[PDB]
Amino acid sequence: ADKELKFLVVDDFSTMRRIVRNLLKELGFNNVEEAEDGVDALNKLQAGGYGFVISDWNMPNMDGLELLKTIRADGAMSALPVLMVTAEAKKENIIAAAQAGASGYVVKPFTPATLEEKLNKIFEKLGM
Amino acid sequence: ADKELKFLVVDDFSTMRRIVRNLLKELGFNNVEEAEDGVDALNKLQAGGYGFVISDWNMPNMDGLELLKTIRADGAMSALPVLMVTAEAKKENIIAAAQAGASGYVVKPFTPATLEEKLNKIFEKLGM
Ligand code: BEF
Ligand code: BEF
Ligand code: BEF
Ligand code: BEF
Ligand SMILES: [Mn+2]
Ligand SMILES: [Mn+2]
Ligand SMILES: [Mn+2]
Ligand SMILES: [Mn+2]
Ligand SMILES: [Mn+2]
Ligand SMILES: [Mn+2]
Repeated sequence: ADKELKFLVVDDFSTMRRIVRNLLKELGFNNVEEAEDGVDALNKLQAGGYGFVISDWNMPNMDGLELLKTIRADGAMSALPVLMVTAEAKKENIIAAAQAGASGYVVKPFTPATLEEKLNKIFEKLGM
Repeated sequence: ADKELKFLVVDDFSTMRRIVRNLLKELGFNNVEEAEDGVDALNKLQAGGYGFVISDWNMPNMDGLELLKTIRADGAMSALPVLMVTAEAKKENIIAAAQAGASGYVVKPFTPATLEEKLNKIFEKLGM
């Protein structure tokens, strides 16, 4: 994918955002911003420019499933890639996320290799 | 749901197809056919008339994940309900099926109540 692709990294814990930002850097993507919840994330997205969202699920103010659904229903950003990265691993919840339009799903804790594979699967599926 | 709804039950072992067939009858669905692999299944699905697929994962010729992907990518049956019923219980398998478009996912062994619950969950989601 284009290395200038602008990522939004969403999680309510700095440590988790830090992990994903560093990994993205390793993969050659330095155009990365952070958000600490779904509202913060929507505020940044509507400022424009973003080409990929990586999001946690359990967060205050607006959780990640709501964020995903909000993105998917919004005609301005309905096709924005959204990769869920979350400790949530219950079968019904994994299905709920896919059905809400998740581009991919990663369970914490995850390895660098897993994140890289998940991103590339999405890049390819979407021809990026 | 409509008791005439036609089901296709896909598994490479007769015993499991037999379990599902009998459960569906108990629930009032007698319009039920069987297939022994993904290819057998697609042959029947393309004969037309099916309203619901219940499918195993591990099968020769074409496995259930390939079967699901094929169904979902096909213009003529892309929204066909597909309930996975499989011994594959790893989260990475569940994710792969969910992301591929599974309507639901039940892990073997399963009780009659679980199958009924998950079928009804799919009926409600699709307004059937
Ligand atoms: F972490 Be961001 F700046 F809200
Ligand atoms: F808080 Be997340 F869902 F891991
Ligand atoms: F088992 Be089926 F009839 F192919
Ligand atoms: F063989 Be199946 F996936 F249970
Ligand atoms: Mn913190
Ligand atoms: Mn969280
Ligand atoms: Mn479930
Ligand atoms: Mn047999
Ligand atoms: Mn038909
Ligand atoms: Mn099998």
